[PDB]
Amino acid sequence: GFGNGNGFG
Amino acid sequence: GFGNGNGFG
Amino acid sequence: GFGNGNGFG
Amino acid sequence: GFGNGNGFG
Amino acid sequence: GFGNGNGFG
Amino acid sequence: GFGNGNGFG
Amino acid sequence: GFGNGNGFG
Amino acid sequence: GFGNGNGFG
Amino acid sequence: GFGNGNGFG
Amino acid sequence: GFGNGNGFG
Amino acid sequence: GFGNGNGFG
Amino acid sequence: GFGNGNGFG
Amino acid sequence: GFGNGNGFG
Amino acid sequence: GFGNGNGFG
Amino acid sequence: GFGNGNGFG
Amino acid sequence: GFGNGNGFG
Amino acid sequence: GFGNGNGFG
Amino acid sequence: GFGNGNGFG
Amino acid sequence: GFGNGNGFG
Amino acid sequence: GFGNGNGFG
Amino acid sequence: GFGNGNGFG
Amino acid sequence: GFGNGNGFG
Repeated sequence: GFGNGNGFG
Repeated sequence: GFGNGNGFG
Repeated sequence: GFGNGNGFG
Repeated sequence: GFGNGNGFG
Repeated sequence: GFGNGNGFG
Repeated sequence: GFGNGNGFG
Repeated sequence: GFGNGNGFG
Repeated sequence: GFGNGNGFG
Repeated sequence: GFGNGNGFG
Repeated sequence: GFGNGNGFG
Repeated sequence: GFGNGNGFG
Repeated sequence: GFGNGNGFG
Repeated sequence: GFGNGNGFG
Repeated sequence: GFGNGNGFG
Repeated sequence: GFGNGNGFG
Repeated sequence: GFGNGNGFG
Repeated sequence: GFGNGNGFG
Repeated sequence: GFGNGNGFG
Repeated sequence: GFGNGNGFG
Repeated sequence: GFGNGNGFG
Repeated sequence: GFGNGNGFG
Repeated sequence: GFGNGNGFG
């Protein structure tokens, strides 16, 4: 899955 | 100063 | 910080 | 049934 | 996206 | 003043 | 990465 | 008479 | 079915 | 932006 | 859908 | 200042 | 949509 | 534009 | 049957 | 300092 | 797993 | 002075 | 951050 | 007599 | 675990 | 933290 903070670009 | 949502672990 | 499958048990 | 830690990937 | 003060034109 | 968009970073 | 008809055993 | 988990798109 | 990229335009 | 079809991961 | 830098002259 | 349509970012 | 003749079993 | 007949999948 | 007191982080 | 699992002797 | 003091960048 | 990375020792 | 007195201009 | 960058150390 | 009088400053 | 009194000026 994905971690705490997510920004894609 | 940083980008979109960041992973401060 | 940890991956998908994690079973301390 | 299963084991202790089953991360469905 | 865009960060601190901005200048293309 | 500076030129356009001179962000002190 | 799922597709249809995945009923976990 | 179906198996564990299957679904027809 | 389709997966997540579903913009035909 | 980029595409109308936008599905990540 | 028109991309970013279009500008019909 | 330059083309009829200008699209920034 | 589907092919006219279809036996699911 | 779009052609005469089209059958997304 | 284990350490006096443990931690996993 | 100490963090987390410090079951003391 | 961090020291008593951290100001995160 | 000091950046906020200050808990001591 | 920076030193307490700041002047870039 | 100086600019405004005056921290006094 | 440190001394009698400290100058935290 | 700067010894005796300084007539800053």
